[PDB]
Amino acid sequence: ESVKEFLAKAKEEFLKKWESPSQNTAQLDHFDRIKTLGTGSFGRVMLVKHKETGNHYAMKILDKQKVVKLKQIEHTLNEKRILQAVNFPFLVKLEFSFKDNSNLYMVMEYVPGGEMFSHLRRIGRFSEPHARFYAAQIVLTFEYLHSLDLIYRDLKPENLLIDQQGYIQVTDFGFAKRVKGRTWTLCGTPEYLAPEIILSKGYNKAVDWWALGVLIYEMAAGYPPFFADQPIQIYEKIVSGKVRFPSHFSSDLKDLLRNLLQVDLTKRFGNLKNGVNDIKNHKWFATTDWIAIYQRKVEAPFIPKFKGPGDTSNFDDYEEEEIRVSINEKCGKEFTEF
Ligand SMILES: Nc1ncnc2cccnc12
Repeated sequence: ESVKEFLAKAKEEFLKKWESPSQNTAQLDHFDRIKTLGTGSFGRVMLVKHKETGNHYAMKILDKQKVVKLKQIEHTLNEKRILQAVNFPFLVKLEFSFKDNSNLYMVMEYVPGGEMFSHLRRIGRFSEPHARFYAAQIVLTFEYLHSLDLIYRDLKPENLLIDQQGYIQVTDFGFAKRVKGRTWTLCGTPEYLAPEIILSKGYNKAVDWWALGVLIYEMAAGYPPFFADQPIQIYEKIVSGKVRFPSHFSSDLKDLLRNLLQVDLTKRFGNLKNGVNDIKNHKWFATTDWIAIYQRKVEAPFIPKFKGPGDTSNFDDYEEEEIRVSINEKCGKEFTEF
C-alpha cells in the first residue's frame, strides 16, 4: 500500500504540472556561456552560468528550423512538457525553459560527473554489484515513469549521468512520450531497439524493459549484446532470439537477461501481470534494498573525480559554435505551446 499511495501521489503531482505547463521562465542573456558539452543534428548542450546567482546549468539548445526539417516537432514538445512535470530522484531537473526567434531552450541542473558511457569505456566493464546499483535506479525510474503513462525510449549509457554522490541522473527526454495503449514512432538507438520497434509494430512500455536488458548486458560485459557494423545487421541479430553470454556472467544475471531480452513482448519481464515486481523480486536483485536506493542511502560504487560544480573534465571537447538568434521569428506557430 505504501508503494500504491506513493505512485498515486506521484501521478497527482505530475498531472497538475502536465495540464498547466510552465513557460518562459528565463531568457538567454541571464546566462554566460562556458563550454559545449554535446552536439547533435538539431541541437547542442552547453554549460552555462547564471549571471545573478552564479549557479551552473546544462542548457539544451534546439534549432527550431532543424527540428521542423528533421520532423522532431512533437518530440521536442513532448520532451519539455514531460520534463517540466516530472519529479524523481534519478531524473535530471529542469529549472528553466524559454524560446526566442531561432531556438528552444531547456535549462537543467548541471551533472558534473560525466556520462556513464565514458566511465564504462574507461574501466572496461562494471562488476555485477556495480551494474546492479545502476540497474536498480533505472528499475525504480521506469516504475515511476510507466505509472505516469510515460515511455522513455532512449535508454543507453550516454544518457545516464553520474552525479556528485555517484548516483544516476537520466538525461535526454527527446523521445519520451505520454502513451495510453500503443505508440508507433521509429526512434531510439539501434543497439537498444526492441524487436517490435524494428518490425514497425504498435509498441508499449515493454520496449523500455528490453532496453534495460541491453543496458545491464552492456554494463556487465563492456559491450552490448547485439553489435555489428551496419544497423541492418544489428536488427537481424535483435529479432533472431539469440544472445550469447560471457562465461563470467552469473547464472542469476543470465536468467534475468533472458527474461528482459525476450523477443516475444507478451512474455517479457516488466510486461507480465506482476509488472515491475517480476524484476524487483528476481534473484539477481536479492541484495538490493529498494527503499535505500530510492533514499540515496547506499554507498555508491564510485564517486566521479571533479573539482567543483563548474568542472568539465569529465566531458569531451567540441568545436565552439555561435548561438545565433535571427532577427526574424522562425516557426512561431509550430512551437506556440513551448
Ligand atoms: N544535465 C546535464 N548535465 C551535464 N551534462 C549534460 C550533458 C547532456 C545533457 N544534459 C546534461
